[PDB]
Amino acid sequence: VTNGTSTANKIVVQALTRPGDIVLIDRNCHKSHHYGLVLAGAYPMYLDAYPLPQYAIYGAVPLRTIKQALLDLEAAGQLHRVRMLLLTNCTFDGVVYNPRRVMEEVLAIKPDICFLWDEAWYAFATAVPWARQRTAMIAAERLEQMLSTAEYAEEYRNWCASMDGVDRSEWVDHRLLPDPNRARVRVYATHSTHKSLSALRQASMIHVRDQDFKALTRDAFGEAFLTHTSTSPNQQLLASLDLARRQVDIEGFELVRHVYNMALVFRHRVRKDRLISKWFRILDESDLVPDAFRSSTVQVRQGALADWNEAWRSDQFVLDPTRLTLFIGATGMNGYDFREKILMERFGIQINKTSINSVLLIFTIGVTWSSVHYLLDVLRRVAIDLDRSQKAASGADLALHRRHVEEITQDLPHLPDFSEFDLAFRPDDASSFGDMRSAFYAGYEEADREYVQIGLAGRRLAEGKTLVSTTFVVPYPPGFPVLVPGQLVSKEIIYFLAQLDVKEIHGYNPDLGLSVFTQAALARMEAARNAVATVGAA
Amino acid sequence: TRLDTWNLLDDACRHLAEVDLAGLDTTHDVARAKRLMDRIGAYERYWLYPGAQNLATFRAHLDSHSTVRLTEEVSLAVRLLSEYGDRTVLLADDQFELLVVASIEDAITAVIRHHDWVECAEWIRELRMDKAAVTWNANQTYFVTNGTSTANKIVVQALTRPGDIVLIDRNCHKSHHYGLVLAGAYPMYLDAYPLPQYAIYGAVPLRTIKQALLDLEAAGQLHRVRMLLLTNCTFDGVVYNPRRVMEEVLAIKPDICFLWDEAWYAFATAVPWARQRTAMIAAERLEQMLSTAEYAEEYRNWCASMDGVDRSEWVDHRLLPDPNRARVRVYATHSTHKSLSALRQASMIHVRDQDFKALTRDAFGEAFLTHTSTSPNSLDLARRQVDIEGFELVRHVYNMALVFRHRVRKDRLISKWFRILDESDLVPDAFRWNEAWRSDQFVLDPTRLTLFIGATGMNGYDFREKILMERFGIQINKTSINSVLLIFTIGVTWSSVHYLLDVLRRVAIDLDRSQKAASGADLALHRRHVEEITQDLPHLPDFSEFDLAFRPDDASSFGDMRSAFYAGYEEADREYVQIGLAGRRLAEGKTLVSTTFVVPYPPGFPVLVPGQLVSKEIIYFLAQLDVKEIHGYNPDLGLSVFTQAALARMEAARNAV
Amino acid sequence: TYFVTNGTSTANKIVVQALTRPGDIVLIDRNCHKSHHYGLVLAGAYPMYLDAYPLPQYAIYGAVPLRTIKQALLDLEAAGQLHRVRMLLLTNCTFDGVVYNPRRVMEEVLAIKPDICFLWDEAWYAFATAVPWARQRTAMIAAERLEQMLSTAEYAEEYRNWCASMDGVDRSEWVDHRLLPDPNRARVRVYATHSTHKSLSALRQASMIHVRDQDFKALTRDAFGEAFLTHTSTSPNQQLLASLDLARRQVDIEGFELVRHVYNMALVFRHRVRKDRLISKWFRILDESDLVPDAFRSSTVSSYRQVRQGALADWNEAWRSDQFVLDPTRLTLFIGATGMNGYDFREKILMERFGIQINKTSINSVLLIFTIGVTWSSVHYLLDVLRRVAIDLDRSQKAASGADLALHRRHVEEITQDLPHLPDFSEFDLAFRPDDASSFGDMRSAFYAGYEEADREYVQIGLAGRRLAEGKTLVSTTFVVPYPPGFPVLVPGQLVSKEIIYFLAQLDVKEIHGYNPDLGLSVFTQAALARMEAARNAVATVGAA
Repeated sequence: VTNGTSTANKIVVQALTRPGDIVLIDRNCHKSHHYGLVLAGAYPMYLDAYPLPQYAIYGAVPLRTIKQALLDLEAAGQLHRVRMLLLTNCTFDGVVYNPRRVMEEVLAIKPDICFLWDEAWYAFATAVPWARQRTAMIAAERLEQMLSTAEYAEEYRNWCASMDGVDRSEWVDHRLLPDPNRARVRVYATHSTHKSLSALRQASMIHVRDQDFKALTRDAFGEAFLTHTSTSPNQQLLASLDLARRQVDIEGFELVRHVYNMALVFRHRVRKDRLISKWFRILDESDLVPDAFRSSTVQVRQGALADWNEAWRSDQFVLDPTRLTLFIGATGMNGYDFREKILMERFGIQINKTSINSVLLIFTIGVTWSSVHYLLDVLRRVAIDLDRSQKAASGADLALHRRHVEEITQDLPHLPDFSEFDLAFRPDDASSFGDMRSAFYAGYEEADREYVQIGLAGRRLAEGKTLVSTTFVVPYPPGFPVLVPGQLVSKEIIYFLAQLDVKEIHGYNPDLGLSVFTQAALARMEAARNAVATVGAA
Repeated sequence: TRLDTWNLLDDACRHLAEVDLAGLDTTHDVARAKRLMDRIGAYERYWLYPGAQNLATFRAHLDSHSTVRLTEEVSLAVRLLSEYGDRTVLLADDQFELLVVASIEDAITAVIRHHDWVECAEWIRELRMDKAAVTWNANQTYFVTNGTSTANKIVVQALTRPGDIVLIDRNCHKSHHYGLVLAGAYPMYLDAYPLPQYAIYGAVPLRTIKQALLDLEAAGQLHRVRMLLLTNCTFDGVVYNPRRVMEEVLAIKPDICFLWDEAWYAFATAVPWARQRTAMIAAERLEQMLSTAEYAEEYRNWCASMDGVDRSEWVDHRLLPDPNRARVRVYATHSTHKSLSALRQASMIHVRDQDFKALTRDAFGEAFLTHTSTSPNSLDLARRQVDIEGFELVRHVYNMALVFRHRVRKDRLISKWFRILDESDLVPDAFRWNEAWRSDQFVLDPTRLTLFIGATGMNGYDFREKILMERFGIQINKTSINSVLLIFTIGVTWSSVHYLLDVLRRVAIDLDRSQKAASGADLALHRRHVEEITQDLPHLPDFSEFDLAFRPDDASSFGDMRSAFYAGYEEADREYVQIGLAGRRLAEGKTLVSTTFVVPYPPGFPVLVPGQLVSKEIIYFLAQLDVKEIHGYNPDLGLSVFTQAALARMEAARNAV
Repeated sequence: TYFVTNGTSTANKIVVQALTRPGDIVLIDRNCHKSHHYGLVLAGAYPMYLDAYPLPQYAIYGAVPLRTIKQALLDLEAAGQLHRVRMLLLTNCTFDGVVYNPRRVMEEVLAIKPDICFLWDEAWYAFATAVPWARQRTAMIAAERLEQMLSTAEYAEEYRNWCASMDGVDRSEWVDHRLLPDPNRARVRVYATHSTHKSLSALRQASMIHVRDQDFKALTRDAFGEAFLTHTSTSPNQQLLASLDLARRQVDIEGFELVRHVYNMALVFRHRVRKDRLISKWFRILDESDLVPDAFRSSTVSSYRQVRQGALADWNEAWRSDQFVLDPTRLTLFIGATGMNGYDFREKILMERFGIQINKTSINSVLLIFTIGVTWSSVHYLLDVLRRVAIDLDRSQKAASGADLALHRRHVEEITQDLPHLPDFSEFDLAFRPDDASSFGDMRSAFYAGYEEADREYVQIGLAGRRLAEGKTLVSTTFVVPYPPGFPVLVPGQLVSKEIIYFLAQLDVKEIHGYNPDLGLSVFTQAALARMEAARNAVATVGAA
């Protein structure tokens, strides 16, 4: 695909989904994903990541949640609709999903679902040993091999005997194995081939591993590929290019490996340097993955080959070695300020994300031993000056410093979990998926929209006149849509929104208000939906 | 997993307390919690902290709603199980704690001490740039981008010129033999002392070097000799003492150049005694030594006795270099640590040469052009080395190699059938701590460990393939008739060491069980298997003289290896003879001469070289060698040997002048 | 195709060792990069040096005319030595930017020597994938077209009629005829070694040895693999490198966009440097009318009256049929009108490293190499530099009225109107020619014999002329590689003919490779040459006694 990664997602989504399907999409995923779901009419069921309040960031979505949501739709009898599980193989923070488990257990419930993995962030997995396993195409290969073996058929027989007499509603409490006969591995993935940012930022690939592609989806996939990218004489790229055993890049193997050994050297120095480690720390699976999701329990940098391998094989969540979250909370300085002033000169490492008390270091092919040594120099200078100003501290300066540390460490604000869709837009009132497309288009009716000040919105909730957002809201710090068309603005989301002083939030403006539905418009839309749900059923 | 069901029960009890404080119907969360305890209790009896008694007490608490009690107790229990487990080393019963269990051996999953007990052993317990160039040296450096073969070729071309004789270790690296082919120098092959017990070569004893120099002296070809080429820290791991060899050799030829291939001695830096052994430190000490007037007096005192004996008898004396004529022109090469990467780009050429500038600088810069791109040379090669030094991987793997051999010795199970050959075995007595590494010719590098396996009765290829099917990282790269060579490298990790120790323990267990099962003749057969490889082996084949077609003079042993190599390209002049026919053809009295190098998978050492006569011992060795991955020999087409017509032609042609 | 991790000269050494053994003659374009000559020292083959057609008005060397190659083969054929000839090493897309027509070169060479191997250094011809008609002049496409042609029956009939046309012509006169390779004997054994795009960048990493060899699987597979491991490593993953990547390596699709962008930037630069009248007043970009003598092309601009602008592709037949054409991404810029020397201009006026390059500075010209980093910004920057130079030259012309017109005329005439001779290859000394009639040299023996510190002596360049007139002939012991030519003007054992000493005497640069004005030109002592000639005579006797 000669266009940016979001075009590959558009292609596969349009090739697999039809309007009125349910797509289980993680809410943390970038706004471009949700906009694509608005297109094609798909109804998203939002899956909510486990929170990390102490960093005010989100992790992955536990497989527990994915199973529970699928089972919940199964109890509603709606499950037949479910056509996709859109996840991101590597989270922006770095949390790497273990795909083989996320697909075994999901295919236990829905034997014919399609998986889409956005792997744009998991770029260097081919350098890191034991990382390629957690990709979508290697997970799909291993799962397809497993499903073919007779030994697996015996394992599944014994597993069914183990679950025999367990109520299907209780499947969330037990691991699941995908029935070999019904389970159909239909995995997809998308990434960027080292695309140049700002200019010619078009590099992308669609990796397809789909047993039914040739029968059910070849035509739709080709048509979507032409629709998204304009038809041209050079149509070879869409149909029959099949470059699975092509585009060998031995030099690119040496470049990804140079960048991985660069990340290793940085991560080692930042820990062993006695100045830096006094104030700085790099977060680890012990810090960024709650231990409920890591069966393995009690040096990784030195050696660690064949001991820490198990964590990659069996854990739910691990850190990508190149997505280094630098904790700065002990510096008593907020991430936005630290990035803005200390790191203003910038360098090959992107440092493109800033949480309240941490900054995310993203190594890229533009790295060298001099970018590593520059960043380490910067860190060491900050450490030296913090030591100086700590030694100069009076008791009042000690109170100042310690509270500057406390305010970014102890009482951090609650992370707004997804509120359920408004009734006017849930097609089935028993289930939490929503007609987010119709809420998107219904939001442009300038007579149905209304503006309410954030301060007013809490009062309105107390009054009982429910608030429903007409539009996406995508604040910069989390970098994903906290609100979507037709989502109820629950009290916690109002309280979260109220703290942000950035006027420039996407989809919202504090000088103007929340773009919410008028009450009469909501009543009318609810009545219309109930009329449709009547005429459509009797 | 146990910890996963315990975390699910912790969740269930937390939500039980949530609902109870909310006042909704807890019967759903009560039912979930009861099912969770029922599932957990099927196996929780096999652990210590949250034993079946604590399950029973949580159940008792559960029957009464008691939500507050269990949303604290269960979460505290799971926090302890996560953070500590049974510490809150675990024993079993048919700092310490004792899992008293009637159902012994079910609780192998608990982790352990403790009717054959064979099954228990299997499950558990019985099993298992100015900043970067300041340190290593300051005198000289010359980074080579194509690896250590290329550094060898660069230095060879810089020094040796066509018509020069070089003394070269018979089993040095193939790149050396090819460098001599390329330069057109005549090798005189110094032959290393054998270990017939093990079918490995050790090293060239200094007496052989002095003998070759004095043979050249009698011949009158000594002036021709140009350089001495020896592989310090040979693949077997025997280590040359450079100071003694350089000191004695400079007595006979005060202007010979030394090239030390140290590419296998990567861990000299790791340990200080090894650092003394390095060629550069010996060159420094020798150069300082020669300046001192105290040494001038020592030399005068030595010469005042040595003028009573002839030069031909110097082989038995301890010689000393004449400080008025000795010129220390020593060189060295050191491969850097590269893991895969398809480059092997890094290399080094150290140079401590008093006359380099005057004579070899021009030809050294040209050798660089011929084999390398001079203009880029090399900061990249050096900057990462200081970071690897910052890691201290060499010190780490040296430490874990010592711990490995300690465990292999101390442990009674492994020691029964395995051992690590030491200086007592690999260094014959005739050549035999901080001072000892200074005081004798040969020592062993601790990181290149020969595992003796003779008690197993399996040859090294069979052992490697049968046992070490998967080697996480031990870099085993050689197999002998009764031993295998473990090359510790920066890559190897602690879990690779523990994997290898586990495999050794398991093989010891299998051999122990087989010994118990075996009786009479079958047991005798195992004894025979150990006896046949260990007790008797054919002696390593001696290097045979270069053919008279190639020896520039018939008195001396050096030969025109270049002409033999390139003359072997004429297909009409050299047939291929199968080695089973070779012995019969030799019995017919036809000569046999090899046209090609014969280099097996074990790096470097060529069995045959161009123009060397085939001899019965070499035929036997070639037949016996297990591995068939050999360069320059074809297992089915046979051995490429010169025609008698070609040999007669070249003999007659060289006879003229 | 095989991926060599260690640059282009490594690939050349690999193929030379795979194909040549000591004492084989190789025909080699003399002006090729010095690293090619050291490879022939190492391989022990004898070079027969082919000398390019001179362009003295630019002090540039062109390609080797194909008639030179036919004559050089038929010289050895008359000597009876031709059996030795093993290779024809030529550099496609020579640094100056002249581009060979490999198809015709192979056809006519295989007419004379039906089993020769060809090596093409294509490291300069990187952007031929962009240019719409340049691909056909790559060695690996010319070899495909030639192998197809050699297969057809129609070609067998054409050759029958061609040999009937030549019937009764002496083999010595085939230099004057257009030949065709006998489809029964000629065998396409072409090799090409091109640098990677990463290597094109100043850091040099990686290369590819393209192979189109009929007799690889039989005659050369083993030697090729052996030499591959000899020149890289004998370690795991070298074998993986030894694996082919011909139907693989489609990742260049992203690469193709970049090479086409670079080509479009080159076209834009050429059109804006020709149209813009400030720049065009002084600056010019040499074309096939300037850098290729008319004798080597049939396309003549003036002869066809219905002329076209030529920015557009109205000259597609030149690529197909001419001997020599210019790579459009290697643009020579003529600064003769300005009056500044090329080195002075490059070093002072621009110092442009943002995109493009000036690897070579000619006496009156500077070569512009469009690399993969060029962007619209880079070409507009370079054009702005040219424009400012033109404006200040116009200013100096206005001021030039007051007695400085003669200084401007003097500078211009001195650099462009007046030119020095370009020294063509002399001949090897008798001491180092194995056959006294032929011209190929035992250059390896001269290279090693040159290290005998008792056989070398130094002579000052001021004395060399009188030494030569005295009959005390001069023979160089080493390479000499002056910076401006960029190739060895002397090699071990080459006679320093009067024109070559006259060339060296002009150079101000003291740091020339292989030579030092403060010591002298290293030459063989007379007694050493006499001894070497006597040794050669002894060899020529015992080889026939």
